[PDB]
Amino acid sequence: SSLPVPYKLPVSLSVGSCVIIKGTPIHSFINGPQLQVDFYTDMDEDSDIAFHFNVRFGNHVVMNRREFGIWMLEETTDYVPFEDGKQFELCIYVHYNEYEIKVNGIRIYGFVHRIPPSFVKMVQVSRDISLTSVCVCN
Amino acid sequence: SSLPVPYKLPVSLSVGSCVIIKGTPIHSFINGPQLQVDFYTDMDEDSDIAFHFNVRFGNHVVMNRREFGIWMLEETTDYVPFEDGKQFELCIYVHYNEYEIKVNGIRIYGFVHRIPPSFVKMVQVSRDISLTSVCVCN
Ligand SMILES: OC[C@H]1O[C@@H](O[C@H]2[C@H](O)[C@@H](O)[C@H](O)O[C@@H]2CO)[C@H](O)[C@@H](O)[C@H]1O
Ligand SMILES: OC[C@H]1O[C@@H](O[C@H]2[C@H](O)[C@@H](O)[C@H](O)O[C@@H]2CO)[C@H](O)[C@@H](O)[C@H]1O
Repeated sequence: SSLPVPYKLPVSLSVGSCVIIKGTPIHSFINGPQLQVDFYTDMDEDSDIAFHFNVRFGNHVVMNRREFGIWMLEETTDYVPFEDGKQFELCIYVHYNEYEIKVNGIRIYGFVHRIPPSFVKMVQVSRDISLTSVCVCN
Repeated sequence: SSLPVPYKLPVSLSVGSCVIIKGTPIHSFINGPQLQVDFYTDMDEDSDIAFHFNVRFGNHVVMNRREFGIWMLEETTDYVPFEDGKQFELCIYVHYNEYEIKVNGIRIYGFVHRIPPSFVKMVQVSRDISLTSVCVCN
């Protein structure tokens, strides 16, 4: 891996920001690897989470937020167009109303803001991947 | 312009970070356009500057830092491989000892750190350009 995992990146996000994560699962899909991305409101990992994204590769995605320390109503999709063994590109685009999530150029979900994305101060990329690059673009 | 100018971007920089700025001068070179990039230590524009970069297109580049509110010893180079009228790509790579400055893929300078780049909290892109994108990569 080019970057350490878990990777904690201090960020400032605004409408129009894009978070681009490139990496490779470290296990084949029959071994149940996961990839997790958390949009934290502080560097402290017990702070609130505006957007939590966990992919069980070959299975499904779970998304949520944590508000006042409490996990809210979980959202899911079974659309996980990742390829076994290959590098992926995960793009999270900050729109005025939602985070748009794209996997290898394919839009899979739009997670609507329940707090403004300007409250996000750290992005954590974790679990069973090797990281090639993380970019934040405007 | 896709982004407002002056563009003030809150950033966190570490060794291995790359700041990629894409834009176009808004005047032809005979009209003396400039492009300026400041690596500020705070959002306040009177805070100290770890790295100041000002290109007089078709002319030369001036670089400096501002410490305790005082401009230090100015550095210059006449290597300014920008093209009149065209989009440029300006890459600033944070190495352990220096910022490496590339213009359209060409390394033109290495400005050595006099404070650690982790002290940079805002990047300001200013003067006579239209901005297409600013990316911070690791
Ligand atoms: O919702 C994401 C969030 O939930 C926790 O796991 C849930 C689990 O998804 C649910 O099926 C079960 O009923 O309650 C669990 C709460 O412990 C995770 O622990 C957390 O990491 C998040 O992934
Ligand atoms: O060194 C960059 C810094 O200097 C100021 O301009 C200098 C100028 O470059 C120098 O030739 C003259 O002798 O002193 C000036 C100080 O006022 C700029 O004002 C500042 O914006 C920076 O560009």
